Amino acid sequence: ALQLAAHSDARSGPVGSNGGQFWSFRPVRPLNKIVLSFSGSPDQTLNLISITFSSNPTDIITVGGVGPEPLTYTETVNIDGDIIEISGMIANYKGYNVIRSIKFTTNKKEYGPYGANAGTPFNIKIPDGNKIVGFFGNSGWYVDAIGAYYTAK
Amino acid sequence: ALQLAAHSDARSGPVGSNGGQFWSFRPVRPLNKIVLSFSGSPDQTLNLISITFSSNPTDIITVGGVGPEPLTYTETVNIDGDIIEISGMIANYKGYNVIRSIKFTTNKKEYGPYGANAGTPFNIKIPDGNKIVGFFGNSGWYVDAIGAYYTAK
Amino acid sequence: MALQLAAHSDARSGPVGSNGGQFWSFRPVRPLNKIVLSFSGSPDQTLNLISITFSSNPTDIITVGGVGPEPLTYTETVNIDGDIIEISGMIANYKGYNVIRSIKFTTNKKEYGPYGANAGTPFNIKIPDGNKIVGFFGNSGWYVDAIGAYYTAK
Amino acid sequence: ALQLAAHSDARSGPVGSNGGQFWSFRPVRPLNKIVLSFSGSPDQTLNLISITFSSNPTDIITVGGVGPEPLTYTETVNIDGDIIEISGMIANYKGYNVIRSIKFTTNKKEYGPYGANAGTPFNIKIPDGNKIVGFFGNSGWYVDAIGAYYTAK
Repeated sequence: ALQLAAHSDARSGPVGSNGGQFWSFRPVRPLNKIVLSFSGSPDQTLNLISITFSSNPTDIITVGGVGPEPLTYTETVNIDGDIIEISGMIANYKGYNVIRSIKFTTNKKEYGPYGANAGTPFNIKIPDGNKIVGFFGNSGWYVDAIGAYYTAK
Repeated sequence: ALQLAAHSDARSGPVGSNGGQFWSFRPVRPLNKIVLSFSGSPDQTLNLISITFSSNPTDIITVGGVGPEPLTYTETVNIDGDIIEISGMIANYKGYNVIRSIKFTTNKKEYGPYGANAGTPFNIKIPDGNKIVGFFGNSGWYVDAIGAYYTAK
Repeated sequence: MALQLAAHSDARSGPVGSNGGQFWSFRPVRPLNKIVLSFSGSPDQTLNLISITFSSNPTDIITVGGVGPEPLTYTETVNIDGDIIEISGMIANYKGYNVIRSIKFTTNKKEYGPYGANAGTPFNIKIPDGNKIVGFFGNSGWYVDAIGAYYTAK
Repeated sequence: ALQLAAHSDARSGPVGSNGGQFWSFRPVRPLNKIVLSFSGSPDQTLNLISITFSSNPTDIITVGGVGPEPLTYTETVNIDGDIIEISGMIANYKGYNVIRSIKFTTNKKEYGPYGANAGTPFNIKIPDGNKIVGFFGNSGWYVDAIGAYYTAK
């Protein structure tokens, strides 16, 4: 049978730092929901612990949060349209450089920033006419690194 | 700590044919369940239409199965230990070369092959001492191509 | 502290073929303009693809396959004009291994090949419309076991 | 007709910043010669503009240096061993964040850092028992980002 070469989407990143596990999530249908969980609080500071990406109840991934630290705040966001860019801050949290804040931008609106403001900035940008269709990265107790899969609209 | 570059696991594959969408699923925790959905019937010929990979608990992906055709049979595979090899057959279906049967092999037990085991064979093997920790590929109405992410135990 | 502006990696198509001892990858900054195919055996009979040499002016070059003792007896020099859009060929058994045996390169206008032993299992590397192939990767040892391409929009 | 899945090596990185062109160089034999091309002068400021990686014999690639700025100094690094880590500094040059200095480290020797050793540090390390067998990144007039391919020794 003819081996008709199968394709893999281009990538941007990862940014952030090395973690114990590589992770990757590129669903067939567009991402429409993101759930972010933190420890701490606004009064002090929100420590990003995990992020959950979903396309529906049958397509979900959770990165970070494998540690014992109790979560104190979670927020569920509905993503309208295609993500086109993300940015955020990276900084040390209990001995590890991790993603500390994140902001998503689609062709419809902005979401965030969610997390702590301080540290080194990062941002994922793609060429004109493209959309982000998945994410990948490294994680452990926290979200250490993140990058995106993108393709032409 | 140090600003260490993040890593991406090695890949094996993909095998099969190009498809409309690229898909990827590499969860932090070990893949422990796989649900294969087909059309047709066991006493006749099973037609793989979609596959669902999951990791305990809230990590799941469903690839293929975007078309109309109703599901008439499903095979639930509960994985024990680390998958180290997968194999199966590729053959034409309603005008498309797609994965038609698949088998998963761990360190001590085998699961399958499930589906219509006839056509062009394939198998994903990895270096010894490694384990498969995720899968990626192409899909549309069906599962067009498949490959694996692996890393050392 | 410097902004971490995520760097990109081109999309891929493939690889097709079979697993091999070494992974190889060659994606030069400039266009891929010359490809040299090296074979063993006499061409008035049957040529066995042993290695491929990809290059890009002025001096970017890579040679994959050909690590073994088989001598090269014939070479084919393909001077690519334009952007490569697709490649194809055949995979067959050679001395116990499933390897790339023939290969054809296709740009927008003309096409080069196929060269080698055009017999066995066909493969085809096609990219989306408006894109071009800008590099190759694969597995190889004594022979060229597998190959794939990197592509990006024109 | 057996489709025995072909593999692709694990990756570390890339680090730095997005660039106009993606580049990749992973030769069959190990790397043994690296040429760093700079602008300016050793006594003043050394500006890394391009890098030439080489694996004897004939396997060579040059990334960065596509710009008009003339080279005025080069550092030839002959490595006789397996590279296990690289590191360096990133900092601005003509309005762009680029790789400014770089150091290569094998199982038993260090080479560098060569270039303007100032700015934001980067470290690409790999799991123990592995070796870097290739490099990839983005570049234009300069070397914007770099990452490595690695595999078990």
